[PDB]
Amino acid sequence: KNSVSVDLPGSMKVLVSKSSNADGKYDLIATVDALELSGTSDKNNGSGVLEGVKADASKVKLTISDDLGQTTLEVFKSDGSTLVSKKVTSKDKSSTYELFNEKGELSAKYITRADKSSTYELFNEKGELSFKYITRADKSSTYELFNEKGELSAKYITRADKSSTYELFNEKGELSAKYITRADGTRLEYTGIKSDGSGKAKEVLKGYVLEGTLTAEKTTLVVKEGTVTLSKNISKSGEVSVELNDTDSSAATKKTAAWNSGTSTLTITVNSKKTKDLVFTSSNTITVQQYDSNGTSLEGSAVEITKLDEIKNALK
Amino acid sequence: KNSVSVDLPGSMKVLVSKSSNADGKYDLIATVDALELSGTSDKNNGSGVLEGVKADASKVKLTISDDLGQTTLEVFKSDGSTLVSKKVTSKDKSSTYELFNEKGELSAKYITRADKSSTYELFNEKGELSFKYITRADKSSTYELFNEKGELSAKYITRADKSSTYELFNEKGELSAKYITRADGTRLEYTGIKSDGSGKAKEVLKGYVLEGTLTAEKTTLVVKEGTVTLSKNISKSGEVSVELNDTDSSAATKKTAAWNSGTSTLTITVNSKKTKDLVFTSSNTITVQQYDSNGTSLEGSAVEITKLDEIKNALK
Repeated sequence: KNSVSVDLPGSMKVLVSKSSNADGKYDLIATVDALELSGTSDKNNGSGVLEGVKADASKVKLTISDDLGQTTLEVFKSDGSTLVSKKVTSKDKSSTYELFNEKGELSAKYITRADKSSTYELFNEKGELSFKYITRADKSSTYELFNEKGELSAKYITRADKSSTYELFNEKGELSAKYITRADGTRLEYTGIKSDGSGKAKEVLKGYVLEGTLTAEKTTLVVKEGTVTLSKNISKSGEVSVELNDTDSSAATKKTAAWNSGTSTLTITVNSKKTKDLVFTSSNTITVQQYDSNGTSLEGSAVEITKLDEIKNALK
Repeated sequence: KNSVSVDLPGSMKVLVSKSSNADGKYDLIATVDALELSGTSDKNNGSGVLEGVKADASKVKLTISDDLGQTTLEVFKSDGSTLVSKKVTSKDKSSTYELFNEKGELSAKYITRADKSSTYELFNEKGELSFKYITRADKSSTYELFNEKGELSAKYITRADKSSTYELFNEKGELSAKYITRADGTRLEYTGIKSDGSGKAKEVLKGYVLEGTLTAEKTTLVVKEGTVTLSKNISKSGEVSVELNDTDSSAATKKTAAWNSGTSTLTITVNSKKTKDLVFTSSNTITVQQYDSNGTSLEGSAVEITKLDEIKNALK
């Protein structure tokens, strides 16, 4: 009887007999699940086919490749044809796992790649994808809900940075709404999104919200006070730029502004003097600081804005 | 320009003038998104109705009850009657939030209670529930997926201790499969579940698996060695108990056993001597420890079983 043993992909062990049988082949034994499997092989390395029959007549089949590079574990009904499950594991620790219904067709499928990223897919009665979960190397997680046409109904994404994205889709599976919650709890909300990617935009900050529009390229959020319009643009990416336009025609009172991307600061000028800096911080806040009477140096300290009225006051 | 701030349920604030008007009424100002609402009231306490119209002609209405006990915030389309959103909040910290699609019909409903027990519901075009998310006070999360017709097809529960339950339901709404993953990664798997609650059971432990049956009253997992049958029962209510029968008729060799539910221990006897204790531990492991030749005291130390063959050896 007793000889040596061999580790296999998927945390299984096979015992391989010393000495050959009547065909010059080696006996193989492995206990997998609650079942002792047995087989014979050409080789003495632990590769080959082992089989067993469970108490309920299910047929089990473990196939170990010649180089020990992979294992396939199949469970069939009495038939020996219709699958119950199928697990293919690589020496990577990478693996596929398929679960079948009593028709012998795919109910669910789990994949994990070498880099630790994985998919779970749940199929329905119609052999159609109902839900899907995807994990990537960047430690993001995606949850996808499908309608009875296999189009997206909803999608939820969580990221490493602690932010999330929740997407809702219309009857045709086109994106209709998108809600982005930043790590800090501030939000960008897009609604009424059309087939060209245009829509309504809202940014939810601490103490106030900005509203505006979405287009293919950018998000433009707008604050208006009298003749002055302030626009905060947020890139197709995630980049902030800011501009100001004043329809005031009098050179004594007309506001203009310069944007400095490097410092995230809009500097307002009136009548050839700088009047204030608006800083758009990495904390998703806005600060305001006034210049001195020469429009030369900054005066006092920057003040954090806490409501929309204060932005408007700064634009007067 | 001479008001007081009044804090309102749903984390809002309202400004009230303490000076009357051409009706004996007071002025109300509040900001919701980037919209200034206004209204007037009999009362000077911050209660009443505030309204506003957005740039896109959306109608906004804030209703504050007389005792400041409840706020209702409604957003309507330009027609002033089809709902875009509706948020009802009580001072009890409880809230309901309803979101409607471009259509004007209920898309999503979010209910929060005082303890943070909250329910999120997502509806399809047919007015039917597609998905539900329920969090409780105990830190547990439930995810419910519904079919076309809007009845449960899959349910995923996560508890505080990192354990989970995953349930799959058939076309008829009946539970067909159920997978319990314990905090420590051991699993109970129930498959082919019939209309009477009976089915196939598998317990997946560290290093081995046990199989058996599910009936309405219990799960019975069995290991057989020679004439000996060991049965691990897991009751409807989750209580583990253990039994052994030996068909051997000789007093010299027949195993009998006693189960002590207080110590989670099966003591085996042969020929009037205790031979070993099998402990079924809180970590979902089995240990084995032999008695001395008197059957009086345990010898050595308890040994953790790691493979099915070791259970069978203990039964020899």
